[PDB]
Order: sequence, then C-alpha cells, then structure tokens
Amino acid sequence: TYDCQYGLIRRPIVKNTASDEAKYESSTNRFAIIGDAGYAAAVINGSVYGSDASPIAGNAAEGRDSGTMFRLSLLSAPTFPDPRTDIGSHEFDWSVVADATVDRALDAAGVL
Amino acid sequence: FLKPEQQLERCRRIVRQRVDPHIHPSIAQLTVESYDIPGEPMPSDEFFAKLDRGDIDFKPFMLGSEWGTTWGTVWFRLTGTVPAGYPKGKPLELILDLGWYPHSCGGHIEGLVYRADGTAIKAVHPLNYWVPFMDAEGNAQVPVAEDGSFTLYLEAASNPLLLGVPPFIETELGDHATGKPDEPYVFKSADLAEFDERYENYSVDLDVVSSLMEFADKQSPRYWQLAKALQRSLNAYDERNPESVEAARAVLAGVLAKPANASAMNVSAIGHAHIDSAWLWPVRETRRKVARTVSNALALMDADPDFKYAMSSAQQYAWLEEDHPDIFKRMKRRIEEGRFIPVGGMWVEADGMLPAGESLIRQIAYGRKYFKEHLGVEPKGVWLPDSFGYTGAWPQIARRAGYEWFLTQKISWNDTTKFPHHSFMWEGIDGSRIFTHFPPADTYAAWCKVQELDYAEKNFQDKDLSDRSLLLFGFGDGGGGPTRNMMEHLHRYENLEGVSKVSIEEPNDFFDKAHQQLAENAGPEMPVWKGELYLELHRGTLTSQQDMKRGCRQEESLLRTVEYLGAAAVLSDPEYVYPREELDRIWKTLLLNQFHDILPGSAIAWVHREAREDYRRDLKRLAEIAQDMCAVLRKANPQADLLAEARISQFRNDGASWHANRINEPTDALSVLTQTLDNGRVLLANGVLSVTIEADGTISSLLDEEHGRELVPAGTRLGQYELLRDEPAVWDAWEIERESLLMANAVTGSIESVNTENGAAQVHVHTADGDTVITTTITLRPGSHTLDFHADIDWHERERFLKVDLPLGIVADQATYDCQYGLIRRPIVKNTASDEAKYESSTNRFAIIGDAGYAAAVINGSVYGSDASPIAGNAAEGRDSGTMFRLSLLSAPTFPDPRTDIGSHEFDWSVVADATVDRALDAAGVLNAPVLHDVPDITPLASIESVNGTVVLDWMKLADDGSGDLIVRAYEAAGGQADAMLHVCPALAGASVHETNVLEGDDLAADLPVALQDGRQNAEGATLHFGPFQLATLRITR
Amino acid sequence: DEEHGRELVPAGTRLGQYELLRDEPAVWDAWEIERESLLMANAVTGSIESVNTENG
Amino acid sequence: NYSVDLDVVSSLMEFADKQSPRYWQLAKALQRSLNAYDERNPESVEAARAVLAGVLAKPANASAMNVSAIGHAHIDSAWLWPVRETRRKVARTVSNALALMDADPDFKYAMS
Amino acid sequence: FLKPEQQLERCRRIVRQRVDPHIHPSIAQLTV
Ligand SMILES: [Zn+2]
Ligand SMILES: [Zn+2]
Repeated sequence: TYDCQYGLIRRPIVKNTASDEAKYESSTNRFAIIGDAGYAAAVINGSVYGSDASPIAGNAAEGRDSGTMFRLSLLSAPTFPDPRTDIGSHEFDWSVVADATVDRALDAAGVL
Repeated sequence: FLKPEQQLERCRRIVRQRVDPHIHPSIAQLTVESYDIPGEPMPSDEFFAKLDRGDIDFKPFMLGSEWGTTWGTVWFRLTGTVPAGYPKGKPLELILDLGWYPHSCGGHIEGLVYRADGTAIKAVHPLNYWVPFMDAEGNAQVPVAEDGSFTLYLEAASNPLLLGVPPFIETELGDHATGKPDEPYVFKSADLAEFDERYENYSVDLDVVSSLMEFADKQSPRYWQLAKALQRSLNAYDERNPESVEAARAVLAGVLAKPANASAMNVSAIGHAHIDSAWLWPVRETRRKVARTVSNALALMDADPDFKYAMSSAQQYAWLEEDHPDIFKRMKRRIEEGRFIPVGGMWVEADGMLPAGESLIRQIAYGRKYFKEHLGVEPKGVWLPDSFGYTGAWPQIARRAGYEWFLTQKISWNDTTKFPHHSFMWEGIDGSRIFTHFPPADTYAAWCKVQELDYAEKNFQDKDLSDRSLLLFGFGDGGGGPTRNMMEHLHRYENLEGVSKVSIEEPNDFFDKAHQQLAENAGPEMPVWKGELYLELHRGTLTSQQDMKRGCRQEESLLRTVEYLGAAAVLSDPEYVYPREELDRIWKTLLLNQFHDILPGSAIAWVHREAREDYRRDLKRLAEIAQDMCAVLRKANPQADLLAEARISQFRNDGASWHANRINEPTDALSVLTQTLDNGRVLLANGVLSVTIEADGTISSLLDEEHGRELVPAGTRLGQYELLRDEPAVWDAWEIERESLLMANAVTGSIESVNTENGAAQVHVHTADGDTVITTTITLRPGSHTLDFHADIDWHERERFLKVDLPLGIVADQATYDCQYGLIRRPIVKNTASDEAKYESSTNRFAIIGDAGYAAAVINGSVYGSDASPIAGNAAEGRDSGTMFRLSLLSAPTFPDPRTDIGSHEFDWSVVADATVDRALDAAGVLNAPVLHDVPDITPLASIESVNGTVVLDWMKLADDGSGDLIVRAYEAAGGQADAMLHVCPALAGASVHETNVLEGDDLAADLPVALQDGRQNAEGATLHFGPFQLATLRITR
Repeated sequence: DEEHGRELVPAGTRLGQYELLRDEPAVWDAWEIERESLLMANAVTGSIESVNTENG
Repeated sequence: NYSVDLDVVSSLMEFADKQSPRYWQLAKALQRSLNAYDERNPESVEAARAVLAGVLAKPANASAMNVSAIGHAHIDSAWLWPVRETRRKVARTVSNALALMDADPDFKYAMS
Repeated sequence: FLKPEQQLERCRRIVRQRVDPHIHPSIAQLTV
C-alpha cells in the first residue's frame, strides 16, 4: 500500500505475469506500508519518490526466514540532456515505523 | 518441373491402395459361435467354470451379422486350422474386426481374447485389432494339434457411443442396461494372416516423409530434397514384384538418416493410457477397461524392447489384482525390472478444488500404503494430468508428504489467457515450492505425429531457459494405450532433421534432468508462480449434480466427528475396539466418489445413481457408529451430564473449540421482537440487528446497531432469486457461459407466516414459477450477529440456472474466500480480460468482503459456486454502492444425464454482519457440524491456545497402526504469524509430543519449517510457532 | 520489537545497505531505468566512526 | 572480434523464425553477453565473448547448401569516368587485394 | 519476461557507441 495524492493505492509485490513485472519501479508519496493480517511496518521518506518491492524467499536449511525487499531510489547519473547530472551534494531523510497502521504512518509522514 | 503436391497425392493413394493391403494378408478364415449375456457381465472365472463343466451352448454365428445389445456381453468361440506347413518365416498374427467405427476410439465396442485355460492374450480396439498367434519358428500362444486345429475365446463388450461426431446430443442409453439392440454392430471379419514387416516399414517411412513435407518450410532445400526422394521411391516401387519394396526403401534411406538440428528440443516419451474411473460408463465397465489396457501394454512389451509404460491409480491396481491374478502377476514381473512404472501414489485422480484437505491427505496416504505393500514402489511426483483446477494448498501438502514434482496438462484448456510457463516453481499460499511441468503437446494421449511434435516445440513457453519436455503418448480417457505403430514412428523420430529428439525415458529421470538444467541456466531468474492454478473452463462443475457436493461435505463433516469420538473412547476404555477395517472401507468408498468426473457431476445417470446410494448408505452407517461411540463414552463417564442435542465444531470461538454444545443454549438476550408494518412488511429486531422484510419476501434493510451500518444498499433486494438461461454450445453439464449472465429473470414470492418458536423470529416465504416451488425460512435469533436462511426447492426446470442475490453495501476491490487450509483472494473489480475469466469461482464454507474498517461474511452449508461484482451508485437516485455477491444453487443440464437434479433439494446459508476471520470460522464450523444425541460433555483430548494469531486444530485421530498414539493436525488460519500453546486432557499426563509429516512417517524435508522448535518435548505446555498457513502435524505418545 | 516479539529484519539480510546499479539504457537516457540495470547490483561497504547521545 | 560476433548474432536473430528454440537461445545469449560487457574494464571484452561462444559453435543443418566464395571486384572499363581514371582504379583495387592477401591467409581473389 | 527487440536495440546502441570506438584508438596526429 503506497500513499496516493488523496488516498491510498495498492501495487503487487508478487509478480506472476508479465504485466505485473512491468510495474517494477513505482512511485511512493511520503510513505509506504507493508503488512500481513496482524502486523504491519511502514517506510517514511522525506523527498524520495521512486521505489520497488520484491519477495524474499526463505530457506530453513540456511536460516533466512522470509519477507519483502523494499528499496528506495536515491540518485542517478544520466548523460544525454544534461552531461553532468546531479553532480554535487544531496541530503536525504527516511524512517522505519515498526508497529504501523494507516494513522500512525500519516502522523510520521506529516511530521517529517 | 517437379510438383510436390502431386507427389503427396500419389503417395497417399499408393499407401492406401497398394501397400497397406499387403500387410496382414489373410491365409485362413475362422468359424464363429456366439453366446449372449443381455444383463450384467459374467466374471471370466464363472464363465470358464461353467464352460468346462458344460452349461454353454455357443449357437452358430455367420460373419456379417449383428450381435450385441445395448450394454450386454457376447462370448465368441473362434475355431480355426492352419494350412499345411505354412509358418515359413512369418509371425502369423490374427486379425479380428468387430465393426469398428473408423473415426473414433475407446467410446464403443471392444473385447478381450482368452486361451481355453482362462488367461488373457490381448484386447482388440478400433485401431488395435491384431492378436499374436505364433512365431516364425512356430511357437504358438495356444495349444495347436497335429491336425493344426485351435480354439480361442473372445469376450466382446457392446457399449454405446455417447460422443458422436455431432457432439452433446441427448440420449436415454445411459442407465439400467435394457437388453435390446439399440444400435447393433456387424462382425464381418475374423481371419488368420501372416505379418510382413517389410511393408509396414515402407508404410511408416512413406508416412513420415509425407508428414515431414507438410511442415518443411517451402523454399527450403529440405522440402525439395524430401519431394525428390518421395518421387523416386514411389517410382521404384512395383506391386507386381514383391521384393522391390526393399529397393524403394533404399531411396528414402538418404533423407531419413539426416541428424537433428543442434537447437532442437530434447523430448522424453513415456507410454500412457488415461482411464476415467466412471465417465460415460459404469465402474463395472471401468474394471474391464483396465484389464484390457494392461493386456495391451503387456503384449506391447513382449513385442518390443525399449518401450515403457506408466500407470497411475491405486484403485485400478486393486481391481485388477482382485479380478485377474495372472495379469497382475505378469505386470508385477514387468514392474520388478523397471519397465512398468507406477506413478501418482493416490487412491484415484481426484479433483483439485472441491475435496477438503483431509480428503487429499487420505488419498495420498491410502495410495502410498497400497503402492508400498503391494508393488514395492514409492512415487516421487504427483500425477494428475486431467483435473478442473487446483486449490493452491496443493504445493505444501505435496511437499510435506514427500513428493518432489507435479504434472498437469488441463490448464491448456483456458478460455482467455495463456499460462506464462510450462516448467516452473509452483508456490502455494504458504511459501512451499514444488517443480511443476505442463506437457507442451497439450494432451495426455499423443498419436506420435510430426504435427504434434512441431506444435509442442513451437508452443513451449520456456525456450530461453530450457529445452526439455515430456511426451505422453497413447490412447486415453477410456483405455486403449500405445500401439505398435506409435512405437515404430517414435523409433524414426530419434534423430531426424526437422523434428525434435525423442527418447523413451522414465518420468523420474526426465524431471531430474529438466530441473537440473533449469536450475543451472536460470539461477536467480527462475520461473515462479504463486497462488492457485485456476482453470478458465468448466465453471458449471461447481453446481452440477448438487447431491455429490452435498454428500461429500456431509460425509467429511461426519467422519471428523466419528474419528474424534473413536480417539476419545479408546483413551477412555481399554476394552473398546476401534472399528478400523470398516472405517477404511468407508474412506475408500468416499475417495473413489471424489474422482475428476464424479464429484464435478459430469457423468451419466448410472454413475450418479450409484454414488447417491453409496452416500446414503455410508452416512447412515457413520451416524450409527457415532451413536455407538457416544454410548461407550457415556458408559465410561458417569460424572458428565448428558446433552439431548449437541454438536462438536472444531474452532468454536471463545476458547471452547472441541467442546460439544447444544443447538439451543440459554442466553441473557430477550426474545426477538416482531412487528407487521403498514403494507404487509415485517420488522425483526433483536438487540444487535434490525431486519426489514418486504411483501415480496426480500430483505430491504439490514441495519447493524452499535456501528450504524446499513448492510443492504438502497435500491437492492437481499434474498432475491434469479433464473438464468443456460444453453451452452459445448459441454452442457460442464459449462456455464458469459451469455447466461445478463439474461437473468427475478422470481417473485410472498410472505405467508411469522412465528416465534424459542424466542427466535421466523418468517416463511413461498416463491413459485410453475412446477418449481421454493419455500424459504428466514430466522433471527436472540443476541446473534447472524441472519439465517433455509430453503426447500422442488427443481422441475430445463436448461435454467438458479442463483440468489446477496447485496452487501461494502466497496471492496478483492474478496477473500476460504481455501482448503487457509484463505484465497480473488478480484471483485475486473479491469482486464484475464480478470473477467474468473467470473465464477469456488467458495469453501464461507466468503468475506470487507473494507478498511468493516467486513461482512456469507456462510453456506453445501454450496460451492459463487460470483462477485461491483454495484455502482448514483446519488441522484439513492442507490449507494457495494458488492453484489451471488451463490449458485441449481442447474438443469441435459447431455450426460437427460433429467439432472429433478426433485427435492435443501439449502442453508447465513449472513454475518460484523465479521472477522475468526467469527467466520466459527459460523462456518457450527453450520457444518453434524448433530448427535446423548453426548457427554467431556473435556477435549487436546487443545491449541493462540497467544496471538488464529490457529485451528483441524483434526484429531488415532495413528494408522496399533500403537495407540494421537495424531493432531493444525494450521494457521488468519494468514500472519501466530504463537500457540498445546494443552492435553488429564489422561495424557506425562505424554510426549513430536512433529511428523502428513503421513506420520517422522521423516520430513529440511527446507520446510517445523513450527515445533526444540523437537521432542512434553505434550502439556508445548510451544508452537506458525507462519502464514503453516499446517503443522503432531504425534502424541502416551 | 518488544511487546510483540517480532524480528523486523530477516536473517541473512542487512537493513540500510547501499546498492549501485549500472544504468546505461539504449534509449532515453535520462528518462529510463531498465530491467537489466537490476541484477547488476554492487553493494557498497562502510564502517562505524562515532556513537553519541545528544538529547537522550 | 566482439563487434563481428555481436553483428552476426543480431543479424541471425532477424531470420531465425520466431517461436523456434534457436531464436530464444540467441536472444538469451545476446542479453547475457551485453550484461557481461563493461566499458570501464577493458579485459571484460573477453568475458562477454565467452557468452556468445556457445551459440556460435553450433554446426550447420544437414540440408544446408554448400557455398563457394571467391573474392571479386568488378571494374567497368569506362562508365561514369574516363579510361584514364579506370587505370588508376585498377591499380588501387590490385593494391587492396595484395594487402588483404598479406593480412590474411585462406583468402583468394579473381580478376578478369 | 524477455523482450528480444529490446535486446536488439540495446545491441545496436552498444556496438555503435561503446565497442567500435575502441577499435583503432588514435595515438598520434599527422602533419599534412
Ligand atoms: Zn479424465
Ligand atoms: Zn558492369
């Protein structure tokens, strides 16, 4: 569940078909929430917009349990229109909220 | 100057007229005598006993006459004599034509051949009607005298063709064999002939060359080289000179010795013959079909090395072992040397969606036990080629039983979408992965043609990561099997240009090699599909023959109680004996009734009549056994108080799961008020619900107190019946189609009476159509969050479909249905064409529809099919919004059963207002538990207490041996992580607990999680940790 | 997380780790990130320098 | 060598009968080779060449034609230029042929 | 999951821009 302009949007984490795999880099507006039936955690960001989510499959014969790999896009270095793009100093802020609901995520996103 | 099409036409004419006749040239004609059995068939043992003592007349028969009744049997005595000193270097086969319809197979007449001793030789089939008689050296199958005279027996089954070339035509020839010649067949041919292999080799060579020419890319050198070779070979063949057939063969040798392309696929071929347990014929014919198929396979093994054959169902093995011990002995000898492969390890090939999880586990357990104790083989894969979809809990059950791969080909029948993979990891709703392969040939019965190989090679969806696929070749769905011609073509296909590389291989080896190649090439990018395997076809199978689903669910719900009571009684009385053998028999009967054509309800009236009788008998017996166990428990527990009427419902809320509780228990809530409004409307109101019933018997307002929610959108009626026009173009019983929706007709009723029996408001409604009467009872109980509906229907329709509408007033994008061992989610909003294909899904005992902060559930008694759609509002009219959820009740198909479900039916369902997962589990469990009498309210044997999460203790039983240990099966229901505590009864003090697999074998895979950390412990106070849909299995030792 | 017992980081994974991808698209350089850029990740390693407590 | 290998693979992909295993094997090899090539590291050009080696070592089909190739350079005696330019063209062409013979064995050239 | 046309476009761009220049890299300039 990502934050929309005036609500929430939902995007697949498990990508079974080719249409799902096309949405491998979506937009997040000030926060995202990932939760099972009885527990959720949220990622809050300051001025980041791009992100992606993937599944982490476990293996009890190694100790890796399971989960979701969520990654935030910070910087890129393109070349064509601007030959020296984003060369210099940048500041970023984000946070992880442990026992998160919609309200708590709204609080964290608004305060930051 | 060279015209390839002319060469192809000339080749076809020459093969049909000048080459094929020289294969099997007749040298003698047999005398035929007949004996008719218009009724049920006589077993071969009894027939041969009577025959050797007399009692058989064998009236003379003349070739060209008609013999059979509708389902009767005819025994033919065939007498002959070989000419003087004839077998000069030829195998000397035997040709028997029974009047086969050419353009079909396995849907009509067949038969076996026997030696006067009473042992079978080989069956005769529409494309397989040769029987080995002697050899070139002169060794025969039957006693031949100095005169040269010999006799054989032929048991011919005369079965009607229920699938003509115009398909799906109504017929009355599908029950109670009558004894009249409804469609007689002529014999017309019985000869003794020699078998010239040179002409068959030339025929196969010509056929292969001509068929290769039809896919050989005109304007390529291969095409024109093949055309030139064909023309030269046809020129070189003279029918006047017999030996020239070899010279012509020397012309096609050049183009048939060219190796395969370096990028061609590697095809593994295994002989197969699917047999349906009961579909368009009774089971008593299925046994004969199995015997004939095994006879054909054994004969083919005798006639050809390098040929292997796979057989699947354990019930068919048991039938064959009981009926034909000699065939069983020969098959066992072939098995021991690795040429006859048993696959599957299940009792039958059951449906994937409808049966409960315990049904699947018991199928696996009984099949594996039979395979281990009767064949000495342990299968490593699940073999279910034909099934109308798979539940999604299959991967975990298969992984926790010891299987390593899965096989299926039904998903290729999809209406709309193409499944993205043929070789992949199928991952369940929990996380367990299994290796699944879909044969790209799109069939389980291939005829070994170049067309099939080419189609399979260009249909494969994993050309970038793998080059291995499995081919299943033979005749299927009614028996038959591979023939000699199929193997003679496959021998050519081994290394041939323009064709894949074919090799006869055991399926275990193929799966090992394919998985190794996929894992080596892919690495991180390995194909994975998570969820269920939904089939976009045959959506009407969830409603057809409602008695089947009714009986299946009722028998499972009663078996659970009976097994729990037996376990409780054994631990309470050392002098009580558990009825193991009778319960095994009942379980096996139920598992047989769970087959891919019986449970869906797509067979003839005979099969379903037999199944209904089985259900009635076994349900009565199980009720009696439960009463016996209750009497024993009462006699051994004088301290407990009796309960006049009570139910035992697994996962009852409020920490009282396996306790037995009354149907009507005292409550603090007052009696439910009733009131009649101005224009015949009724207003029911307990403390928590406010129901308004209009003059038409429909709920117009379901208001929830303490939340303010209106559960029925304005402008919609809850509880309204709809009639659809269901006249499909194909597969009448199987299919409900898109066009049937949008031709709905609402059926109107009226209120007749209002009553208050035990403080519960009860409203009676009658709805009519004309010979179709529905009586509905609407019930509201004191203090209950639920509203109940009961229905008695007299179905007398034809090609109509019945639904009931349940508007809910909640805007949701997806709906949560109950899976076998968890939950599944399906879209309500259908944006794309793939979504619209899932317009009729399955619900197992309940469904939940909820927004962020409010949910409502629909509970059903024995209904399986349902659909959900959005209701878009309009503030300029007053219609608010919501979800239209409809349950499928009855249908009236015509093709296999001309009078389907005509009669009386009972239905039960309920609506739960403020519903969560737990509350829905309670409602579903209580509505499905059976009702007993005089039940002591003893403390439960074992208990699961969830600190956090929702964990359901689904099953308790005794171990499948004489140990006396208690087997417990539990799973996580909510879908998140759960922590739980284990408690036991006072009898189980000092008992140990440890984890096993679903078959109690104590050996479990290292990849799978355990959920019982620290291992063997004490049963009282054990700590459990479930992941999402974990499905733990525990063994408790006294 | 206390009072729930949940471990929010799966075993075998590191939270807060930086990844560098090779982004050399064929078309629309500034506009595009492509599939092949993923699966060419290189983790970047650091070290701890100081621990402080300013306002608790 | 890498340029010629890439050109051959890509051009083979344009006539390789989509829906055939050869087409998809060539596509996978091309993708892997392009992933393996880093311009920052000069030596990686060899590693990429090791990915296209598998699909370029497959033998020809048994029904393929046998083509005999001979080097040729047609020269018109006088067409769009005077003969005095044709003499210089002949000298230049023979120079090119001799240089190519010096730079490569197994090469032959025909002149008329 | 694999798009051959994208691979062909990417190959053309890489050959034109990142591989061909490294053939014959200039080391000196001539006076004319
Ligand atoms: Zn079938
Ligand atoms: Zn010219």
